[PDB]
Amino acid sequence: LKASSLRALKLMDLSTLNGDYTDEKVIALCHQAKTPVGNTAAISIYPRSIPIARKTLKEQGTPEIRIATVTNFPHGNDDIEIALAETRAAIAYGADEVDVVFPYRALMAGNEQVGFDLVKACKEACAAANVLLKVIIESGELKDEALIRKASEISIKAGADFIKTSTGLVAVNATPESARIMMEVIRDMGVEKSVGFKVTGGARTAEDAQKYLAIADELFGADWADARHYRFGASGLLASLLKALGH
Repeated sequence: LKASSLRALKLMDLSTLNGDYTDEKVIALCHQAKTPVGNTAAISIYPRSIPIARKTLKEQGTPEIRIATVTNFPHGNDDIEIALAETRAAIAYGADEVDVVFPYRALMAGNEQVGFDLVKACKEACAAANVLLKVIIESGELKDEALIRKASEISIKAGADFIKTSTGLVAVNATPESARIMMEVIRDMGVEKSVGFKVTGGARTAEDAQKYLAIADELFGADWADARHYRFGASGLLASLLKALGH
């Protein structure tokens, strides 16, 4: 459990504990991402915090901690022009990665096309700027397995570089079942090289983190879940991992 905890830590998109948004808490988050045993994969912050976070990470000598942010968030509304404007602003602020919320309510009402179009539009903006696009399908609101598969397939076909379970701001975030469903879609469509998976929530403990990673190890190589293909979107999980590692 020390190997999986160190592994999970190096795959963490770290965010602040109680959704704090101040400059100091963002600065502190940057310090928190440089752990005693290694750096998290990224930090997750709102777009306006990107310039100060980028300054902070460089000054601590950790340019490899990626800066991830969110757009169309957390609502997942179905207005493409708004999602696209927010994504272009996230890019312009300096994001390394943009997590866009899929219009899951529209999909639930039978409008698959707007989710395809919105993801495609944001992917094209991100790809031209060498920015990775994660797509939050909000599996905890879709609830139905076939809807989770559907949102995953649409996002992948539209160009998602990652599919991400959840915003973290609804009642149900990631579960082991939705994680398996989403990773099964990646396998069944044959896109394991181009599409990663991100669990947001769900994992509270080091033991949780181990179990989530084992699903990826079962479906793909034990080598598949590197930073390009696997992330934990978490906050309190970092403390549990560090304690498992003796810190």
